[PDB]
Amino acid sequence: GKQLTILGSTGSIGCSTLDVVRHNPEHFRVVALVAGKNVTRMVEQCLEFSPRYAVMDDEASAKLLKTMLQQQGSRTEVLSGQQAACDMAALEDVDQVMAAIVGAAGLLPTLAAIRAGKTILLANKESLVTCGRLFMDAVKQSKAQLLPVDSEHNAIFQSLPQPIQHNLGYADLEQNGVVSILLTGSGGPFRETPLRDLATMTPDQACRHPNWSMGRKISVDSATMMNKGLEYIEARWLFNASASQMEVLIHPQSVIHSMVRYQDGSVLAQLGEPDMRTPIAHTMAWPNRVNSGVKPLDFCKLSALTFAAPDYDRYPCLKLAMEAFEQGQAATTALNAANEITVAAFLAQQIRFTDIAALNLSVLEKMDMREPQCVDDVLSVDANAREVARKEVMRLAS
Amino acid sequence: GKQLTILGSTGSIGCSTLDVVRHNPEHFRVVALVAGKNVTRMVEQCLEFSPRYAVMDDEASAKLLKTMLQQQGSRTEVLSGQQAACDMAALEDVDQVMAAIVGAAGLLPTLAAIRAGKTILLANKESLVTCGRLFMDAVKQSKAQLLPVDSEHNAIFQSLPQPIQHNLGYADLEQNGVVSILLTGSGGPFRETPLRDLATMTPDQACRHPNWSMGRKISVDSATMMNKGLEYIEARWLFNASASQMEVLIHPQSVIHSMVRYQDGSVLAQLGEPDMRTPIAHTMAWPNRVNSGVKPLDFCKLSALTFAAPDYDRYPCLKLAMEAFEQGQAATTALNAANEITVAAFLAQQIRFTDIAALNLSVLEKMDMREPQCVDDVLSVDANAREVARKEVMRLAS
Ligand SMILES: O=P(O)(O)C(Nc1nccc2ccccc12)P(=O)(O)O
Ligand SMILES: O=P(O)(O)C(Nc1nccc2ccccc12)P(=O)(O)O
Repeated sequence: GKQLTILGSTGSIGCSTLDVVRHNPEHFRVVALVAGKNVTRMVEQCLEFSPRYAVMDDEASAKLLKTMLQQQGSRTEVLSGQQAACDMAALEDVDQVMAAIVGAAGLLPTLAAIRAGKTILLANKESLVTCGRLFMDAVKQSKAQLLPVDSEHNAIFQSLPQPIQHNLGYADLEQNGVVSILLTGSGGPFRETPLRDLATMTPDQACRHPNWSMGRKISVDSATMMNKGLEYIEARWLFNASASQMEVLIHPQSVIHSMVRYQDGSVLAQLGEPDMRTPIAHTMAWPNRVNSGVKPLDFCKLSALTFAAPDYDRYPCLKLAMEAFEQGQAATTALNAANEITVAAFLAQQIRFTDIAALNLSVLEKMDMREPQCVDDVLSVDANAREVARKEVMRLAS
Repeated sequence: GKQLTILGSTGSIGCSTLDVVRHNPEHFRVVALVAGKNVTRMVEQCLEFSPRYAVMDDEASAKLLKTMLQQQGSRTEVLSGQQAACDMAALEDVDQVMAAIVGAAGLLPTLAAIRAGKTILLANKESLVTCGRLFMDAVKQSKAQLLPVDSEHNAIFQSLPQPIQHNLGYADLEQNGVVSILLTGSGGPFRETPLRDLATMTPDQACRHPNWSMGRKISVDSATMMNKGLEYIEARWLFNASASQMEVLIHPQSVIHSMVRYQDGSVLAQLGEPDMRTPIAHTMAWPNRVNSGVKPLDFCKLSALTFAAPDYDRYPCLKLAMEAFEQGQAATTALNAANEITVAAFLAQQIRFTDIAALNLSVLEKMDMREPQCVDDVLSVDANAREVARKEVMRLAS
């Protein structure tokens, strides 16, 4: 049985992760759960998985949770605050750490797990976007095994040779017969929309994800392909890949999750249903496999699979992300920050769908900052990009 | 780097193999080339790769080769006969033996390489189709390493976890998280043809292989799907798969070469150009990669990829193969034998296209002998199934 702490257990990934342990109680044991303010869900989780510790990121939620657990008879030790989260992510006992706390708050805890040499199930994919360097450096200096939970990166992981799977992040791609990494995306809902109409697209239209359903912010990112841009940035750090070793390909059906091209012409791909339990279960069980609860993909009920090259005039955000990577970590975290503001602004109906890319570009032009040397520096860049982003939204909205 | 013997060097696979060698001088050294009667090519190959030995089918063909090699200044030593052919596959200083001699011949030579514990580049279907059990028991005894060269089997191997690859046939699919092997095939030229018309199809119509060109006998095998049936038989032996661990899908475009599904929902696949140098280069460099000279496939220049389940009314040969497996090596050897006679008879316009499956089934029901104990036994079953089959064809010509 492997012991693990789930960073961000009340969220979607967290629940999908707990579902997987539910399918394999003999294989996994939850030692600790860490969450934010969703006390009700945290209570059910503690009552069902009996963790040694339950941590909230707030004293008000911790006491509120502590009262309910005691009322229910649970003796799970309650804690509060980011420091506690970091302690859970470094417990001598635990083997794996499901890093699913999104945003800045996930940085330090995830870093703690890495330093503690734990096996990290990286769901907090945005932490490579901002601390790619720091994180990969720390990963190598501790030999902590990184296992990407993101569907695209996981697909690539599974399609990569074993020597790279181990030593992930500092292994030599070319030396292992790998030509390039093929990152796939659906192209969003506006794949075939006339460029002329992109400026008038509405939040509800942009939120109609082509295949499966998901959050509004991440849906918009899928429509601008910024998600693919952020994933591009992450992949470069994660698989130690150069610009010429990366390819982006639109694949509307999203049956293939991503691929890897090899020296001899071979292309290895991972395919499957749109259910996060699959990549999650893959990482939790690696190098082996376990039942995930996901139905077997039925090839006889699929839409014909197609592919196409990404048109940059249609996806300026995708080009913007690629260009930013070559500029530095300051640029990528700034791009991420800005996109956070502009998308929320678009959803709030303050700016046009097309204003997302332009404003995003605009913020990077104004930044002009030095590459961070630590997390605290990253937070600094992030914060400055958000205010600049907010000024432009207000400047454009007024 | 690697010393190798090439069984059937003058054929298609053999040449593709030398091209990979020509592409990687520093990695492979040709120790021995074995062929039939094509002295012309054996000369150029011997001149270009300076093997130590070369053997031809008969003394005449060899006598002539020896003269030209001497006259051309070549130092290679000439031999002839099956025993010399087998001796080359067992040379102490040989690492890999590309087993590309097809049919009843090449059986003993590939068994020779297995018995010598070498790494076998299996590009000979006859082996597993007629001696599946004898051979897998043999490779298990000598610890020989089988690397499948055939496109479908190679794709499956590439999509299988490392523990299975290093222990082919001997490994356990379920313990390693594999739920099943997905064998793909184009479905042939008659994939869409009305069932009633199959009886009138001509050799020429049967020989229009859907995606790329190939032999007439093989094109026909693709039209009847006997092609996939034989591969189905091999796959079960090669990867130790049960009936329920096998799936046969029709994939018209042949971009996906085959796949394997895992317990967590993941499906790994191998894609590429229809060039044999890819799978050959793969087995030669395994566990690493080498240049094959094959153009990387362009995902933007493909036709929509589709799938469909094979209808046994349309492809009775497929089902026949599946049934023969349950009956043992005598049944599979008999099916293979009968099929060579009926296909050839079809090509000669002696029987109808639909007479192929009909007569294959029929000779199978007339066959007695069951479960051979050695190669000579299968050879005997082969010889008898051919005679029964020839009479079938001759009786039908009345
Ligand atoms: O895991 P990712 O990469 O964040 C996500 N990709 C996803 N790919 C396949 C299936 C999914 C099912 C549910 C949620 C996300 C999914 P996206 O690229 O943001 O759409
Ligand atoms: O290697 P296999 O698997 O025997 C063969 N598949 C093949 N796939 C791609 C290209 C080929 C070029 C020449 C001959 C056979 C080829 P088939 O399935 O018998 O058609």
